[PDB]
Amino acid sequence: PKIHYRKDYKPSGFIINQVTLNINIHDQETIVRSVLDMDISKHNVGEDLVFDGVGLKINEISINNKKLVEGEEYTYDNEFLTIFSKFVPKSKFAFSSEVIIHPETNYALTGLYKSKNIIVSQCEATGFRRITFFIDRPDMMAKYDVTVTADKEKYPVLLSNGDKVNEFEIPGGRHGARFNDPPLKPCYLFAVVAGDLKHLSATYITKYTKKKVELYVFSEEKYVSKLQWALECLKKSMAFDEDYFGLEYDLSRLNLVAVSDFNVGAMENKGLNIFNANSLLASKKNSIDFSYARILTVVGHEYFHQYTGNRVTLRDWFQLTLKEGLTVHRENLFSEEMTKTVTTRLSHVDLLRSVQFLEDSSPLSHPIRPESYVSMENFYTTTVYDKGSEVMRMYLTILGEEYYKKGFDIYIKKNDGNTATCEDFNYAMEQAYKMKKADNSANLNQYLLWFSQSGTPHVSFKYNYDAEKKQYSIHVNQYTKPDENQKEKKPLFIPISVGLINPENGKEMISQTTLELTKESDTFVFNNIAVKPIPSLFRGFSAPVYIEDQLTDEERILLLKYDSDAFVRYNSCTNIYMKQILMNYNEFLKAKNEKLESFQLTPVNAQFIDAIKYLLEDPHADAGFKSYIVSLPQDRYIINFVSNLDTDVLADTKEYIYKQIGDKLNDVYYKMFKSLEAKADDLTYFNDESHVDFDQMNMRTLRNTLLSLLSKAQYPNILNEIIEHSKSPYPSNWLTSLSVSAYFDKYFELYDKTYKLSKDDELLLQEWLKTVSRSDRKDIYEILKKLENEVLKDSKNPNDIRAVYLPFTNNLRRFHDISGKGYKLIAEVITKTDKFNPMVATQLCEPFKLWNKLDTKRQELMLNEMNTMLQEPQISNNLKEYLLRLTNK
Ligand SMILES: O=C(N[C@@H](C(=O)NO)c1ccc(-c2cc(F)c(F)c(F)c2)cc1)C1CCOCC1
Ligand SMILES: [Mg+2]
Ligand SMILES: [Mg+2]
Ligand SMILES: [Mg+2]
Ligand SMILES: [Mg+2]
Ligand SMILES: [Zn+2]
Repeated sequence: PKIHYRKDYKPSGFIINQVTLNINIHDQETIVRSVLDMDISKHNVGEDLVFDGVGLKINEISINNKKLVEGEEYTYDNEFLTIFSKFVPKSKFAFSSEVIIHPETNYALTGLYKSKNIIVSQCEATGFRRITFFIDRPDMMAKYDVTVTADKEKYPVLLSNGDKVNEFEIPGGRHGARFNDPPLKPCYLFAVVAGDLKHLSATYITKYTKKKVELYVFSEEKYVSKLQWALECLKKSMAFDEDYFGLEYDLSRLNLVAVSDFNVGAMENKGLNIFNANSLLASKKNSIDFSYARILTVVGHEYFHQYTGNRVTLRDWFQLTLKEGLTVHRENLFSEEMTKTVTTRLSHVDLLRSVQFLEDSSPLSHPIRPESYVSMENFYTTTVYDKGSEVMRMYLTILGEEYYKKGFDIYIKKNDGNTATCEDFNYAMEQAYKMKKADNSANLNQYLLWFSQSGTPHVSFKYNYDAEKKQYSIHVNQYTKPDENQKEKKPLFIPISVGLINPENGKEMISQTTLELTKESDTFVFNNIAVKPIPSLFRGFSAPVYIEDQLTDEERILLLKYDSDAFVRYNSCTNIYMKQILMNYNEFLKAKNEKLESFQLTPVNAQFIDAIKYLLEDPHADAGFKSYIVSLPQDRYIINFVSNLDTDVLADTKEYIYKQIGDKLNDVYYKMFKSLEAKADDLTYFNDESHVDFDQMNMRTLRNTLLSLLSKAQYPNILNEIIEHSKSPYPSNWLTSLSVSAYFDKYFELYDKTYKLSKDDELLLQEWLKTVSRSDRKDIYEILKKLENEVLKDSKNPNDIRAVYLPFTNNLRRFHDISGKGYKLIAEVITKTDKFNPMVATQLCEPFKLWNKLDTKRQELMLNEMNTMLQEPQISNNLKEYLLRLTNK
């Protein structure tokens, strides 16, 4: 079980300068011939030449056109090809090989595989070695010359990286295309695609050099009408990188390709980006609203990689967050600017503080730059991506836009065309910091702890105001809990964006201010503060931390109503909810533990409910924001605050609080649901696939949120509204009608209707599956069994499997049934999936991540299933490594 250590990085004893490939796709096998033009590096010490090569069938191998013979000159063990040093040349040489691989049966979707009728590759992180022999690490940079041949009727469209330089006919109904890609690249950016693809195309003219760039977006013929939004998003992405960062695309063509079978969202192969269909294809008739923001962010994300990851690449895989954290940060800047809605930033924070905070307090906790790995396929985590992005975003907060842009350009100009490490980025930012501080002794050495230290900091506050002195103080403390990675945690460089709100008129009392907390604690003093303020802390969520604001609910309400910052208003609301949840949770727990015949519950703060009404009734307030304030905090956010969480008692707690608020506000909810209809469901642009209105989508989100609240409440005659909603042309609406109808006798009527609307579009059917999976149904186990037998069957499509099972696992009452039947069901699915796709099997483990946070009976039930999975003789390396770490074994 080999463990790779970050401290152990050493350059290769070899160099690969040129790769020349011939990939010949046939009915039952694919033959791959490769010539590697190689050299001996300055670091060479006469070692054996060892290539990565996994699952390859050797037809022959040769060095300088002399055939090597197995046993005497090389060994191959299905993982490593070892050529004994005595047979390795001591200057430039050519290594060649011919191997056979089998994309048709490659269900793990790594290396070269078949997705429906499309042949496609996925080489990040170490999948290139599943295609041919190589020294498969990102610092082995080479030029590529790639020829693909295939049956012309089955596979008329052939793509790889670089320029297509020849197209030719082959006897027996075949044809070939040659692609030459002269700029150096790492092998994880190699891609090839063959299929009967249809496309939309456009020409983009770059801002400064005025280069013509051809843009192509591809899919199977059936879905070619779902490609338009993606092409628009690509145009938008190019413009943003030009306008914000001054960066233009350097190649003459960019291809985007949708495939049905994909382990993740998309992949940034140079000039040839490959997408999960659910993150590239949409139409207003056949997609829910979420698809539109999804496609925007994922097209943007892969485009921004062309600089951050492709032109500046990675020295080694421990630097992953350097390209992923930075590209998520660039993706988020882009998405905020395109959507112009405050909920975009809020949604990022909501994700981080639920899913990533849970990971960071689990046995899986790691820093954004880990010290070791076993499985690279297990390294692509919300910590590396989303905490990485918040760490990349803090540089912008600290430096401000002008010096951030200066520092970023330093990074690009200094590292363009090369590999890089996290230190290279910190160094570029540090140079800008020196300039900003007018102080060449200033440094960001402490900032590096954000890369190495695991766990979420807790930042807490105390205040003091002297009315005679007009002097205000904010005392701040930071603390990170020790974990298995560091016994002693050090203080971080924490930027705290703050305002001070005058509680009498709601106005700002100071200019924009970012406190730089660099010690365990500090006191920040403000003079000439005319009245005692309410502090507005961590505006924009300015650091990835647990915020303990120590404000009263009266103070939080004032901020919720009158503060200028969307995040602090949302966080203030969040904190009011959490105080209530923790209080009611323990009142319910106590009643349970003590077997009480009667007891009391503390009601929801009535002034809080008044503030929600006030905001809801304000026509100038944002519909997206409104949808957040009527929703309780995510279960996975709440669990970070409760030990031995009894999920039944939490379910009862949430139910009580929702009922309290609905008992006061349901008539308001209904009135709004009706008044929002005209603008929310406006059909003016329903047949214009390039017109996307994020505000209007937020109005639909608000309506569908309100409808859910009124349905759960059995508001008088709401079923009438539900039935009319099922007739809406928008899938977000008519799928909503299915899940809110769970509380009525018409659920299976709506089940059949919406199935019939969904079944003939692959992606829509998957959205229907999710809607069913997440339905609040007492018979949800019987329903899941029906989906398995009637719709899912033995599909190996990850989208299908994830759609059926993951939403169900968020069902607090049912997934966590005290019998353990839900844990048993998901473990059976994990073990089944692990036989053919270990990466997705590990994704399906996600519900188990919080296992040691639950009540002791459920900890035991979850642990039993994980140990049962660990005992399967045929368990994959991925799944074994993951469960071993998760169960602290
Ligand atoms: O699709 C996503 N991430 C991919 C990415 O960063 N694209 O630029 C991504 C790509 C490949 C992998 C990956 C890693 C492996 F080790 C592996 F075997 C594999 F098949 C894919 C994981 C995530 C996320 C979801 C969509 O928005 C971007 C984040
Ligand atoms: Mg094989
Ligand atoms: Mg422009
Ligand atoms: Mg994203
Ligand atoms: Mg299918
Ligand atoms: Zn990425």
